[PDB]
Amino acid sequence: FGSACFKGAVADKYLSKYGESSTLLANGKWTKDMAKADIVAKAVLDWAVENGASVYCHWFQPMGSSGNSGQVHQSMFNFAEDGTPYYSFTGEQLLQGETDGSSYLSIDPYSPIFLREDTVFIPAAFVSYNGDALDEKTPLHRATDALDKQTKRMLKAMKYDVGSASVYANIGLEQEIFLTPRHAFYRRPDLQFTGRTITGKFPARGQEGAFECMRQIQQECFKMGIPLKTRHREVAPNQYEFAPMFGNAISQVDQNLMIMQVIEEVASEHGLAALLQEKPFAGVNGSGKHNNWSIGTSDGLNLMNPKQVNAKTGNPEIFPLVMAAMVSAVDKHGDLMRAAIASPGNDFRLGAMEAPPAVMSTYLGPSLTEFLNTVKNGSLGEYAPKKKPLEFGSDTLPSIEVPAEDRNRTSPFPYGGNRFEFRAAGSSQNVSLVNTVLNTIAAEAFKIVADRLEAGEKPLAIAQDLLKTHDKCIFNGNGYDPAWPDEAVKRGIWRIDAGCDAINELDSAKNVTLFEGMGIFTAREIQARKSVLLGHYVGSVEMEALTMIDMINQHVIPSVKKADLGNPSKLVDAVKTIKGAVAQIHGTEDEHKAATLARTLRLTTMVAIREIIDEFESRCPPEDWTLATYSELLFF
Amino acid sequence: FGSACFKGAVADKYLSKYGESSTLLANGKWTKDMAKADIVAKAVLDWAVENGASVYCHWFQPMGSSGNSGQVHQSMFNFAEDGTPYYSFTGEQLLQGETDGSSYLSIDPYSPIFLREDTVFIPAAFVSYNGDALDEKTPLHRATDALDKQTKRMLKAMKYDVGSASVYANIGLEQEIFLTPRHAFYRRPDLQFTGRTITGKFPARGQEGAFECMRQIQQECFKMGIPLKTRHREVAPNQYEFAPMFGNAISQVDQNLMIMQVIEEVASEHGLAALLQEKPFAGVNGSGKHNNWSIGTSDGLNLMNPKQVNAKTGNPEIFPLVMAAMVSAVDKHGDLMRAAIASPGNDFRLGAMEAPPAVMSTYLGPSLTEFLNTVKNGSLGEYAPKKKPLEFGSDTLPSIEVPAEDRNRTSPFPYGGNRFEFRAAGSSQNVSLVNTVLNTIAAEAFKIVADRLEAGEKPLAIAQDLLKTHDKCIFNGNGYDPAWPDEAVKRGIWRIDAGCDAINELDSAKNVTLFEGMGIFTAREIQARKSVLLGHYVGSVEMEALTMIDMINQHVIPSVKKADLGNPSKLVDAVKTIKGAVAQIHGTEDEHKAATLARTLRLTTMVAIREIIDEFESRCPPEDWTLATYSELLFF
Amino acid sequence: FGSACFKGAVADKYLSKYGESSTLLANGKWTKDMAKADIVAKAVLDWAVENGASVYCHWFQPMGSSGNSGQVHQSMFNFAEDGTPYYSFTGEQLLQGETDGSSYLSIDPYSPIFLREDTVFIPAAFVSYNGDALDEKTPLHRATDALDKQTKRMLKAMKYDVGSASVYANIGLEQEIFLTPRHAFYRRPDLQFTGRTITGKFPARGQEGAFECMRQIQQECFKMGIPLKTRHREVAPNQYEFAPMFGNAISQVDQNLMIMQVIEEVASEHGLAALLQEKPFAGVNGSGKHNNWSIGTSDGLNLMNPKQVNAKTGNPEIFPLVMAAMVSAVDKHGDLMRAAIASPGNDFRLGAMEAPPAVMSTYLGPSLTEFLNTVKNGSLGEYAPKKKPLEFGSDTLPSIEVPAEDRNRTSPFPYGGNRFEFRAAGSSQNVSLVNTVLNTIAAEAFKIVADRLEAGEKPLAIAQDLLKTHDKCIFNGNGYDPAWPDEAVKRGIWRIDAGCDAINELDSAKNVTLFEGMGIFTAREIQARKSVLLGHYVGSVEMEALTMIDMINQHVIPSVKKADLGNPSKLVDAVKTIKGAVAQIHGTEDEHKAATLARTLRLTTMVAIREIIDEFESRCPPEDWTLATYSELLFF
Repeated sequence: FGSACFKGAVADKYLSKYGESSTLLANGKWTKDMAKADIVAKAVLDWAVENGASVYCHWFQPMGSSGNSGQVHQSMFNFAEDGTPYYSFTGEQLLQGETDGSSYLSIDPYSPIFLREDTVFIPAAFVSYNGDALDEKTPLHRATDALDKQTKRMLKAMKYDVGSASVYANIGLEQEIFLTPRHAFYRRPDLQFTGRTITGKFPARGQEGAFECMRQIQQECFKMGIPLKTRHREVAPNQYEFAPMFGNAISQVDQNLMIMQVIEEVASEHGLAALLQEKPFAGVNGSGKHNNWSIGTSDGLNLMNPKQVNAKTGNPEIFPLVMAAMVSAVDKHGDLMRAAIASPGNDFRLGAMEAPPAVMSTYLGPSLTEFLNTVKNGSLGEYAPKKKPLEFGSDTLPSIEVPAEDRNRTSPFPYGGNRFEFRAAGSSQNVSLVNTVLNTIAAEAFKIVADRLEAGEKPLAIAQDLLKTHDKCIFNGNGYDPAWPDEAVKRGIWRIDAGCDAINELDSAKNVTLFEGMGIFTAREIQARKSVLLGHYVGSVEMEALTMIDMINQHVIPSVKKADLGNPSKLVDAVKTIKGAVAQIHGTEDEHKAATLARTLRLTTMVAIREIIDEFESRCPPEDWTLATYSELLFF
Repeated sequence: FGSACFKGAVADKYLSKYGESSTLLANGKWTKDMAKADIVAKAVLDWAVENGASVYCHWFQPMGSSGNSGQVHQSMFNFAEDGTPYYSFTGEQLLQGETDGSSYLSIDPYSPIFLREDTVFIPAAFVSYNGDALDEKTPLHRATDALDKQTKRMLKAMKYDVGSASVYANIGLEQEIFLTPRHAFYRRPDLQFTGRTITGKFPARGQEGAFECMRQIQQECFKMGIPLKTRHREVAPNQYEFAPMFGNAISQVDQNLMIMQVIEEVASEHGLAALLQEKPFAGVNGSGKHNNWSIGTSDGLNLMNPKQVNAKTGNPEIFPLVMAAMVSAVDKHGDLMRAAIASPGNDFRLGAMEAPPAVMSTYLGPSLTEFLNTVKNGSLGEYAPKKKPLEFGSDTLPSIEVPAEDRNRTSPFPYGGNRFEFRAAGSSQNVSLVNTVLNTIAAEAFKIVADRLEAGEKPLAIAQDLLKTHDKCIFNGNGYDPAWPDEAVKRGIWRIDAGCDAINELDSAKNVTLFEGMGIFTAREIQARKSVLLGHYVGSVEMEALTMIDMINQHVIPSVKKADLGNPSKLVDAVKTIKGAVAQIHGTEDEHKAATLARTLRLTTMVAIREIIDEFESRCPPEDWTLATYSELLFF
Repeated sequence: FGSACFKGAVADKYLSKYGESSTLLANGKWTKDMAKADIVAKAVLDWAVENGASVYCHWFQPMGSSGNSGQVHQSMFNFAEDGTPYYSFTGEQLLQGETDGSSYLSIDPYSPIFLREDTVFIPAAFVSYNGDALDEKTPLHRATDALDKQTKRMLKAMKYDVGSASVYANIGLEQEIFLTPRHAFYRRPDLQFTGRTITGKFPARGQEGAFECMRQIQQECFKMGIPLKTRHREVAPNQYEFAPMFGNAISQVDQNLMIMQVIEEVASEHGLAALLQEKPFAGVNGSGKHNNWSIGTSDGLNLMNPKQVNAKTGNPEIFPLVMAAMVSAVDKHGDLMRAAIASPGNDFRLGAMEAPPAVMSTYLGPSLTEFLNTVKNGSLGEYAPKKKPLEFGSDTLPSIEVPAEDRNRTSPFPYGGNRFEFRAAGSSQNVSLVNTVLNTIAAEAFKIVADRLEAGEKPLAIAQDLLKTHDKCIFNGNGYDPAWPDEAVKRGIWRIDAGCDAINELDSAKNVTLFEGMGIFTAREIQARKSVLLGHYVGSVEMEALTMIDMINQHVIPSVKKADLGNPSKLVDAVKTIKGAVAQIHGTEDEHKAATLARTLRLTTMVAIREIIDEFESRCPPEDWTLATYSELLFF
């Protein structure tokens, strides 16, 4: 409906009062202007006051804030000498904010100013006083700008003009959320403090208003201006996927963050809880958040649509080259993608059956694979996944046409026909970093191909050179095969089984040269980003450890003693071990070393402790088990 | 009413807006057409939008999905550049779906597109990318098509033309459901995870809104477009039978599946739970799902009605031959019928008092039996069950006329006067496989008789030959006699006491030659079907075993310790035994071997453990018995 | 709205009935007049009677009453000989009250007569029969009068006339409140009796209608006419900050007190509890109450705005001189400021990460620091914090302008651009004392500079002399550095780590000479004030100790015995130790000695006992821990 999103027709409704329109809001040049800034400030002031809002808060995502997004509130109504609440909202209040960098928010014109409860949320980019990007919005803006400029350069170098069209990253975010009875949520300290179950015995081994909740979500998103296309269940119990369609990544990351938020408070309203962690329950499918990422222009041109590219430009060579470019990007910076997804929860999703393993190998599909191979051999045609017939052996049943591309779900970066469905991204972790890294690697590849074009090299020769350089990362087989990681390592594809090592790869020489090359970060900027990510991971692991300490000391040991399930001295020794592990975590200074110790702890010591707790729970009566068991959380 | 079923008059209401009618929807040829496909897509879009629906999901039944039916949701309203939810639903969205075959859904035009909540459910057939039938809808379609073509061939070979009339399987599905207090359902993990009580002491040994619930069922089915004829109680406590009348098996299997579903969520709404398992409670009558199966043409001709056949065709010879053919089918493939019913729960229903034993012997009734015997002797007349008088010895009490056929309830395949009431089919198991096997065996016999007719053989001689070949399977006596199985074995009738062996009989040489002969399956197709069925059975037994482990360790052992009912070391030994049995189950590779071990475990070791649990429960106070006992589940 | 505040337009509404207006109420001269007193008495009588009020209570803040404000109720309706409730409210009832000084309230014309429930609260000043100021309102009035007269004198001595304009202290009071479930509040005796948790294990170590509640606060302040500008969450869980804008300190202290009250009852009726203590929870951010203090005239001139001062006066020298004045004040009486904030709860906030440490060092900001240094060197210009550009490296993100002043949050007395955001003030403690000390030190500095001006000394020379005398207290670096306190001590800046010693510094020779010099207190007055403050602190510590005794004897020891967490003899010894400590507290006569013993007890022995209790709680099951743990209070 747009009633709670100052964009498009709703924005124009009040911009026309001052002779303006949503066209001014779309480009974002109004922030540079002075009079337009005050005009839109007055317009949003009205929009809020008859929407039932009185406070405007600048909105931002702090570095490594997976939950999830901070804000600073300010009253937009003042009191004069008479002492009356008269509404007054100027452009300076709209654009500039206040928030400490810590060991002056500025608005994001490309994100829609939206509204919740009685407060208008104004998305903004967060930096330090020095000027360092201390958020995720500014890196994404820099990455998108570099992507746009490099794409324009490479298109112009091959005799194609986009005019004033703006290139960006069109992304859909298939956000998956677990829903749990809030009564059970309050009985699980780990979910309260970490968001994912650090322990709990799954029933039957493990080798397998609720409707009101997402209908309220849908009606909210309607009134919220959010085109939430499809919400539907998933394989895991009470796991619901919301899949808004593609849009500018700058706006879409904020859309995803605010969707996560509104889902959290709606579940709280419905007597439920929205578990956003990547793997909130061990033994079930991980709550992945696929990022359908693609290159999209303002006028709707998509670089993953060869037919659309041929129609709009007339040069068939665009689609293969850029593909190899992205292929090269993966083969150049797959670790960075593994770095992007490296989040506390996501380390429990990589390598499982639901999510692809830690091998960052792209999947172009079979037919596209031999098309690119033929291009590499010196034979460029036109990729066209012609649909083959499919009959069911029954005349009553219709004969359908299905794409020859036998689609794959085992790849971290598969090409889903018309876009890259990067499925490695995690639900809790905001995809902002993922889009930054994807945009910067695409920009690097486009810059390389554009430089080669400007040197006079034929686009063909660039295609063969890049393909023979980076065809190793292309994979089409079953990625879930246990014999795949070592084969990929032999091929040379990026594969980091460790999230700690993945993050530590961020400050590598190649990655740093990339970041200053595209202007995404400085050495200090990338070092601070890596430090923040490592600290976030180690702190999340430490809080999981402390919550486990609290559970054994508070729940598991008392339950064992009450039910007389044997000597709990093993659990006491486990508490000693975990406390010592936290001691070494806090006693080491190297951030990567601390993260490595934390990850080893999480994947080995607390895993064994969790197995011990599950063994003790299986023999524990339901009344004695104070902690809410997986049956109550999942099956309700 | 049809308000939630896009069929008949309701479908015509919106097809007339585009100049069409329900006649287009009936035949199913609209899917082949393009313009008609888009027209019906727009019509169903409108139907849903004022029905209060916004999402369309393709609907299918996976291989061996007894619960029960998967679906994929997609939004039928899109957003343009302005960003408004405008409804747009095309034919391609209507026909094609997305779902992984796994180690491209297509609509079922012969199944009515219906609607639940705010989502329109579109029944569809599920295959693999290769083309293999990975569902139950496609095999049933193939079986029905083979049945129709063979019936047309054999009718034409004896000088009878059906014109454009379509032959199919008219089936009624007497679906029986147990209703339990959902409060007690939550206290029985076996019902939560397996649907049937793996343990629990029945009171008194065993040798013997609720009305709001099925009135809501009835009003739903009215608004849902399902002609649910009769719902009524049964012998067992809270066991309700719903008996929709006969219809095309293609539609009726989906009807039964969605009836199972809607009953489940209605019982959940009413604070109850709908146990659909075959034998949810040991010691009471099993919840069977009789399949009233018959051969029916489009114009209403029924092959089990000799009088109707004589009236419509004028040749009395049709009814005996086909009957003999059907008899031959049983005598040729009774094991396959035993294979069809072979489901996890159904192994607790065969051989009991409520359901017929594991001897797949047909029952034609006495008078029809000697009629067919006389035909076999070379004397064909006209079968006519004349109704004999029945007086009660009182002039006040009316004298009635009752058929001379003393009907039988002890047979798995009795001829209920005008149809085959195959009572061996189970409630939880979808009858789709049962209809596939019945249709394919009927088609095989029909092809045999048609080939004999085309060779010039008189239909008489075929009748005597087939009757003298396959009269052994005919049985009229009491099937519940303990001396019946060995007598049937001596006769040569098919009898598989083991569901595992019944399923393993699917890939037999005769059965495989049948399946490619009628085109129902390929060798790979039938092998995959048998593999899936065996895996489903062994997995259900494995989860019953794991639930037993959790019950003993979590409920039975703590209750014994609390109430001081003696040493529970026997229960610990039982846990060790059942865990070891699961270990051998997971340690063997032969699927039939795994299924045989699982069945032996379930019928012997788990039964002994259940007897031990019942002994411990009889001496356990109700407050100490955490598990809800049969008294609470049945008598409420 | 002002409906519950007899001020401004609402007051004029009924003053016009007698030919008066809110101008009469503003100056406060009406109390001196007789007829005007009766007129306003009748006006407020009406205002109350149709607001639904029948009782008027004189309102005052007793010495050291942090909660919070006493009142005396009296009926304003009488009964004549007929016996009818006729409303009669005279000026004598309005002005004079009754309340014992103890070992004759008079109205505060500069505070708005306001209304709550069915009682009109009339703010008033509380003294003794002798005439000694036994409240905080009268000291604040004296301090403001001295500030105004000295400011007028020093402005006139440098050729600037303010006419009839009145100078005062414009303050904002960022009051922070913790919100706790009242169910948990009733389970924490320490919160009931002391307002802050004396014990309780914080989850995860510690190294990190609710919306209806503050919306009701906001609508109350509207209908009450309190311009509560911004209410918003804070870093700590359920910590809400309310930040009314600047106003006359005399009125604003009453505003803060009544806001505290109304928040308390609103939380109470919301099923919650408003913890106003400075550090209600150890391990989280302290609930500070920042006092944004500045010098403001009646006509709106602010002494902290150099541009406004230059515009209104034309003499740039005003802003630097006065600044040095306040700087001198701090360097002269920082201990007094440390004395002002010295409250029972506030001793748990100084030295932590959230609040600045015990070093009372002002922060003028870097650029202002070198501006004042250059002035001290003999070079006076015009301070102007030019805003430097700030770009995010992205053309999409706007380029903003941010002041060159890198703002600091680690200082107790930072100059927040246009005011002094004295953050050391505590939430529970009323800022009345803080404003008294700030006003009197400002008045002393202004009197000194005015005397030097009247002696003929150039304002410049006074600037250099004062700056070279008192530049040591100026600090711009990180105040949270552990190496800062000793550096400040070597510099000579005031630093009192002990609240007891801070209060004992009140009766120092310099402080006493200040207090009679500005007329704020006499020797008896200041001695009584120090005695009351020390007694308040020691009594709060004593009741915390007694509550601790009750917690161990009533909760901790029984919980340990029930859960069998080892020998509780350590807790018995702790009870003996704390009882003995209270014994020495009650056995000593020197008030400062008693306060020092109390502070030592609270910071060492009670802290160790709290650590022991937290250790026992970590191993105690939640059901055994009768006391509500931090998880329940904070996360709800």
